[PDB]
Formats: sequence, C-alpha cells, structure tokens
Amino acid sequence: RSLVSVHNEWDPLEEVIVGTAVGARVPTADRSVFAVEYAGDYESQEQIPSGAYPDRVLKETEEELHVLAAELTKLGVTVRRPGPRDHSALIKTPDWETDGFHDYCPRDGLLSVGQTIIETPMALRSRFLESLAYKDLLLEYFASGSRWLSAPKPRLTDDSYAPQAPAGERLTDEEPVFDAANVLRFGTDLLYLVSDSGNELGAKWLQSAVGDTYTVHPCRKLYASTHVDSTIVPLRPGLVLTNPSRVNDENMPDFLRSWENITCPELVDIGFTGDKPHCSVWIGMNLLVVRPDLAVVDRRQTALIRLLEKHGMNVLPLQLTHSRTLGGGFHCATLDVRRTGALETYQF
Amino acid sequence: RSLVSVHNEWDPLEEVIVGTAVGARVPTADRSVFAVEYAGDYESQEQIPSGAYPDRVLKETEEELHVLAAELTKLGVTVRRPGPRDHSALIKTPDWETDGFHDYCPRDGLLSVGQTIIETPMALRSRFLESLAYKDLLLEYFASGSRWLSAPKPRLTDDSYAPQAPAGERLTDEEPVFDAANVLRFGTDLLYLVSDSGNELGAKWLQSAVGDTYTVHPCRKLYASTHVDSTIVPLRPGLVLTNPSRVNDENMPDFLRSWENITCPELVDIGFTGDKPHCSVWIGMNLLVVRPDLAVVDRRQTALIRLLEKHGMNVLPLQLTHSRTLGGGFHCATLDVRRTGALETYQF
Repeated sequence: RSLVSVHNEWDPLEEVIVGTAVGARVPTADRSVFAVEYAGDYESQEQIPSGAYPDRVLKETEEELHVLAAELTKLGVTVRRPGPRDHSALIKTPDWETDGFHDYCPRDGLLSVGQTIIETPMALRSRFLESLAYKDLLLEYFASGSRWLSAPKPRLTDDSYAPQAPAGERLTDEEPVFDAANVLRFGTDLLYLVSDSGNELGAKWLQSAVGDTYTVHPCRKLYASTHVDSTIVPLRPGLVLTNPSRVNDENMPDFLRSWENITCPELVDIGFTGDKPHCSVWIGMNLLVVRPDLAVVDRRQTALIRLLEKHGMNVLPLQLTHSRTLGGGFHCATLDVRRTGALETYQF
Repeated sequence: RSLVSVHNEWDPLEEVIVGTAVGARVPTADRSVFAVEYAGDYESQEQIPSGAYPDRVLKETEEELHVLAAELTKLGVTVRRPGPRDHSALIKTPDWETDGFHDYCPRDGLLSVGQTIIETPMALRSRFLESLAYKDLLLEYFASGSRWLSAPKPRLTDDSYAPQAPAGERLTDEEPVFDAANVLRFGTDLLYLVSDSGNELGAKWLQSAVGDTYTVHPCRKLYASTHVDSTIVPLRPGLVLTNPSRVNDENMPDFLRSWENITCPELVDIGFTGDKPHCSVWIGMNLLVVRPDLAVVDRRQTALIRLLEKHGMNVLPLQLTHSRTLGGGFHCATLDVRRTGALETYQF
C-alpha cells in the first residue's frame, strides 16, 4: 500500500508536503537564472539582485507557513515538511558553478503522477540538486511501494538559454528540460505548458516516462512565460478557473473545451519588497484545492473568494504576504502526495 | 525504430560504444574511492595514487582502442565514441567535492535493458556526472524513440561507505546505489551482484524501474567485491564461463543451474604499471561476445582461447596491454546499445 497515490489536482487531500522559507536566496548572476527568471526586468545578468531575502520576509512567511500546515492537519491531512539544506553551499559541475535557490516551492521539480514520483530536469542550474532536501521523505515513500524515478540530469550549457529572445522563447530545445510546475494533472490527461521553464523535448521525455495510459498535452500558445500554476486552475471535474490576460477562446487546450470555465476577477495587488517584483500580480490565483468543495485562497482576494463561493466552492482563506517577492502561492508552496480516489478520464 | 534495442550479452552486435583513455586519471583521495576501490591495498585514503595515468599507457591503449573500433567496424558493427570532457574539472555538491575519473569504461554507469537506457546511481563521487561525455549520443538515441531514464542522483554522504568492513560490505545500504557493471542481462532474468559497488536498495530500485516483465536476481554469496563482469561470463544461451576462485556449486544462481558451466583456466598475468595493480588478474576473463559464435579475448590468454574454441566459440584475439592498470577488459571498455534479436527466458 504505497503512500504516494494521486491522480489529479482536486480529490480529497490525504497527505501533502508544505516547505519552508528558511534560507531562501537569489543565486549568483548567471545565463540560466537571467534567461529563465530576470531577463525582462534587468539589462544584463550582472544586475540581478543575488543574495538572501531579507529576514523579515523569511520570518513572516515561515509563520504563515506554520498556519497552513496547522489548518491542513486540523482538516485531517498528513503534513510533511522538507529536510534541512544549505542553499549557499556551492554546486559545481564540469560546465558551470552556482549556489542554490530555496525549498519554499516543493511543486516545481517533484512530479507525482500515480504511485510514481519523478524528479524532473529543472531549467535553473541552482535547482540542479533540488530533491536533496527531500531524500528522507522519498526514501520512506520508496519503502512502501511508491515507484521513484528521475529524468537524466541535464548538461545545461550556455546554448540552452537565449536571454535576448522574446518571452517563452529564451529556453532553447537542446535536451529534455522542464520544471514539474509546468505540468498540471487531470487523471489520464497531463497538460504540459512549453515555455521559458520547459521545452518540447521535456514533454517528449515526459511521455516516455509515464507511458501509454496517459496522454501529455504540450501547449505553446498560452502566454505563461514560466509555470502553468497561475494561468489554468482546475477546481473539480468540469470546472476550471482561467487567467483572462493569458488564456482565451483561441487559446484553451482541446480536452478542457468541455469543462465550464470561470474567468478570474482582477486581483488585489498584495505588495512586493525589492526594486522590481519577482512575480506578476497573478500569484493571487495560485490557489490549492483540498477536496472538490474546499480550496485555500489568500484572504485579500475578496473578489476571487466571492466568485468561487458563487460556484459552490467553499474557501478557507489563509494569507501568504510575500508571494510576489518569493514567487509562490498556496499551490506553488505545497506538493500533494496522496488524494483519496481513482484514475479516470474527464472529457465531457 | 529506436536505435537502442538489446536483450542480452551475446546476440549479434549491431552498434557499440568504445571509449577513450584520453584524460584518464585517479581522482583526489576520498572516502568513497577509498571504500569502493583502494581500501584493500592502501592503509588510508591519503595513500591512493591520485593523478593522471602516465602518457605511455594512455597513448598505447588509445591506439589499441583504435584497433578494437577498426575491427568491429570491419565486422559491420556501428562504433560510436565518447564526447570530449575534462576529467580534472572539479565537480562539487553541497556535501562533497572531487575531480572526475575517465571515459574508458562506458559499461559501468549506463544500463541498456530493452529500448531503455538507465543512467545508474554510481557508488563513486567522481562518476557523479558520468553521462556528461555521452550527452550528444544519448540525445540522438532519445530522438529515435529510445526510452531514456536516470536513477535519483544519490546523496552519497560519509554514511554510505565502510572502509574498514570486509570486502563486499564497505558500501552500506542507505539509498539506491549501484554501477551498471554489477548487472548482467539474460533477457527477462537480470542478475544483480550485491557487492561493494551496488546495494540491496539499488536492486530494489532496479526492479521498480524495469517493471514486472523482468525479474532481478540479487546475489550476495558470489565473492566479486565490485563488478560481476569478470566472474560470470555468459557466452550463448545454455553455456556460461565462471571464475573458479569465486563461483562454485553452492554459489551458482538458481536460474543458471541448468546452463552447462565451463570453468576458466588459470590466466596469464599481463603486467601492471604502478605500485600495486588496480585489477585482479581475472580481467583476463573480461571478454566481449560479439555474436553467439564470436567473442573478443586478449591474445595472450592462449589457455582461455583454446578452451573457448573447444566449445565451438570462435575468437578474435586483440590486445589491451594496460587492463590491470586502468581496470577494463573488452567488456568493461565497451557498451552494446543494440544486438539483433528478441526478448526471451533461458531457464532449461
């Protein structure tokens, strides 16, 4: 009886992983971090604000983070947190050198598709050994019958990046690279956004690793530059929330065309602490569905909670203050390893 | 029509990978290299002879290596060679730091079980990014329909090693670790030698990655301390060559008990250049079967060539002079990516 059993984004959550803010940082300046994350706000990679986030943001989001875990426990969910890791410790391969990121977004490079966990081949050199903080959880999952796979570790030479190109095109297609957060899971159907943090070869590879049961749907016309997370948010079978500045009627994936679609209201601008914000105001949409009638939304998105309730979706409004600074909402900041339920196909 | 299709050790070779001696070195002294390779000849890891092998050995084996590629080409096999890589370039993770090994033994950390290639989780930190020299080949294989997987990259902390234990017990069982060269492939049945370069969890993991079709047979009573390569040598279905100092009648794996077994004659001691030899005289047995009736054997093993011919096995005797120095025979120094044939079960 594997501990990892999960087929979609909305069934009744049994066990999740939450994630800390403890040594969060901005890696050293570098082609890849520049090309995938900051080459739209800064003139050159040497202007990226490398360094550790201010203590105030890590303190405050760590207590917010404690509340999330607390309430999910109250709801009956089993909460697991990351192991300790130094993010300033250097990582160095024959081709390049860097420091680490943070362990605030477990969603990003760990993908759970059934009884299997896949360590994806992340676009950023700093996240080269992303799963190191989770070795003990994984090991336990493994010893319980969960299948545990990894994608080949990428070369990630200068040629895989294209700072100067237009957005959603600065990640070349030389090898399978993709963050897990570029994939969304609707049972058999797997949606894969091809953008600045995941190429075509990555979805080529994603398909072979999960096999014929599932069908990977790569998308290159949505305007997400990086993760699908705050662009398409499924809520229960047959109802999906979309980002109106990005997805439209000529956009929408084909297997989702039958689901009823509710357009997100324009969000409140929670602030940002910095020079330039790290995330678009659309992390307001980064919600986490607990069961088909329960979802966690930031309590300042009163337009958004209203709407969700109008469609018979009860909310539990918690708050993540530094979301635009660290770039992570409830979904980015969690990883669901088991939801009660079975494997099905939602095309109506 | 994937370029990677191979079910066993002896069917008719179509495409192989050969491998250079170009920048071969002995890594910097370190717990893992000491525990898995030198802790039976040296008093402590600080005595290991780190450094680049003498030019004479690399020059001479590289021309010998040119002849091997030349003759297999003559036989109609497609020969591919590794890419260029600096082995002195440092590799550094949060836990440790090192320089690389060599790209002379493609067999060791790349496993081809059907249409799939598995980058195994190598026991030595210097071989942490073993597959980097092969990125372009694998990329091509990948783009051709071959399934391309990797085992989770190991933490490989001080806890996974046990210098002071008896041989075949200095690699603890904390996480799936195992070199591909610890596995031997007889179609459905996969023999996995559990020893100093591969644990029980590695075979636990190996089973999950390949699935129910195959059955992994872990072995802890053969006396190989590292690789199964020069201990059990299948030659054609129903005939296996065994190492008499290691395997016997109370040893032999159960699915092999029906195959007829021929005992290896005592070999010629080709020399070693160094202080202490790097491989046992039994690399004389590291032969490479090209087809069921053709095998490549070092031409100084005249007892062995005779015997093989006695059992209707034709040999093509080439020579690898520095085999006890670099530790690689014809099998260690090659990687077969495709043999003409199909998937079967040889239990008679």
